[PDB]
Amino acid sequence: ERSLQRELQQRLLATNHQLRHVFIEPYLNEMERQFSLIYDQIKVEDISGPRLRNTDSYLREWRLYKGVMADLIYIYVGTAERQMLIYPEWQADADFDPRVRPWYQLASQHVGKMVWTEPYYDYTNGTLVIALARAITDKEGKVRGVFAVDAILAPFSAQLNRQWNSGYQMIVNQSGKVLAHPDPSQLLKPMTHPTWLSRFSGEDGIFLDQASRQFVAYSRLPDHNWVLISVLPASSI
Amino acid sequence: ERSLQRELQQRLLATNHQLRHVFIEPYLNEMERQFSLIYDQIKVEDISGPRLRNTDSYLREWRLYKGVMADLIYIYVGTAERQMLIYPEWQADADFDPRVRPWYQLASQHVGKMVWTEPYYDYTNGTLVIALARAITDKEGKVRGVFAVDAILAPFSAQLNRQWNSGYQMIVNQSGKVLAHPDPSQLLKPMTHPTWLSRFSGEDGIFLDQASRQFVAYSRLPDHNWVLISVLPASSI
Ligand code: PRO
Ligand code: PRO
Repeated sequence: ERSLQRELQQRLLATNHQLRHVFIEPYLNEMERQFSLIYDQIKVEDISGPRLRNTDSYLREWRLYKGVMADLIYIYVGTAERQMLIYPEWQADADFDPRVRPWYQLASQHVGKMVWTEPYYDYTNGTLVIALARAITDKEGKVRGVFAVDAILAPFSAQLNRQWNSGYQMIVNQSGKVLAHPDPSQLLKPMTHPTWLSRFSGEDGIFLDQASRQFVAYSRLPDHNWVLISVLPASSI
Repeated sequence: ERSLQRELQQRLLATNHQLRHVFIEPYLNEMERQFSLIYDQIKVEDISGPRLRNTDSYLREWRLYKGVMADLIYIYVGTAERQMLIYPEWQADADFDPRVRPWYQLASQHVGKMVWTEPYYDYTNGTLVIALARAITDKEGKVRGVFAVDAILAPFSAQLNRQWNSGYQMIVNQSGKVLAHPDPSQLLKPMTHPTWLSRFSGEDGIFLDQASRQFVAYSRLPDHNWVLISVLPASSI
């Protein structure tokens, strides 16, 4: 009868918790651990000076890291000396100032930790991206530079949604922008049902969107201000 | 001249360290963290008794986990009451005793920690596999059961070797059996050049196999008794 929608919501919610707990959180945690391992290989002295030293070394490293972190688009460091080192090849103007860019700014105002930006447009070719960034420092809080990676979580998104026919799984940020989704063309754009943000009450839950006839389970991520959404259209086997 | 082989070995060694440090160790660490998250969801009471309770729940969980841990073949628990719960579907004899199997035995003699077996043959269909296992306990060291996963690291192996044309990357265990390799048919079998085990001096190094004209870099893994081998045939661009 209608108890079908009972077991169905509790299952959709259980799958959302399990996916969050054993896939999403371990995936992000490793990516951020790998980020910190790359970051710790960076010596301030190589980048607090007018010219960059030992760059051939970091670009050799970064090419290798990108080769196994499939969500990454660029790995780079901008410096307070307006230097910019980047793999792969990226060109910018001479009016380009790294220090004014959102990854540089967010990282500077949270020294000692990494931080994820809102989606923003690449300075040169305009592409939507998201950055994870951390400030490089030297002494009494002198920010000599900022290390960051541009990412588009399409590989992550595909693995999240691999086993999911019928439903789909998405992740949204604090403002409803799509961090992960089965369709690459929706990434980093606003979510399709913005009213859902006001239904994400508490750390998790389930509800039914009578407007789009979709069951919606949601779980909040602990260390990031994001929400995992499991969606099951009332079109169901 | 011959200084080509100089920069070449130091580069092959540098790539081996970087791959070990930023890919292999974070990959294994997440897999073992995900293992422990699955393991901690297991309540002794469900499995220290003649019959298993709430099995529909664990098989619902395990199907989901397998769906995102691509190296896994089976997820299971055997009990000291000779019960066996397993996803996906696995049949055995009535002469099957989990307690005598290598994952059960290794896990029982290292309670409180996880452990990787040597490669061994599936009881029923004979297939070569490797297991990660941990004992489930209750009080003064009563081993009520053992939780374990069968794995074949082909997905891991493909990601390790994705970016590598020219050379290849492999991982061997304490006894030279192949844990990871570009060719799936070599997995879990003895390495092709067993003499290399005696050249893996110390925590890392490089040497040249004059017999197979291959440069060989090696790095030992910290928390596992294994070796990462980067091989570059003297056939080179
Ligand atoms: O647009 C930016 O600010 C960053 C810099 C490197 C690539 N994208
Ligand atoms: O052969 C064994 O012992 C294990 C048990 C489950 C599947 N393979």
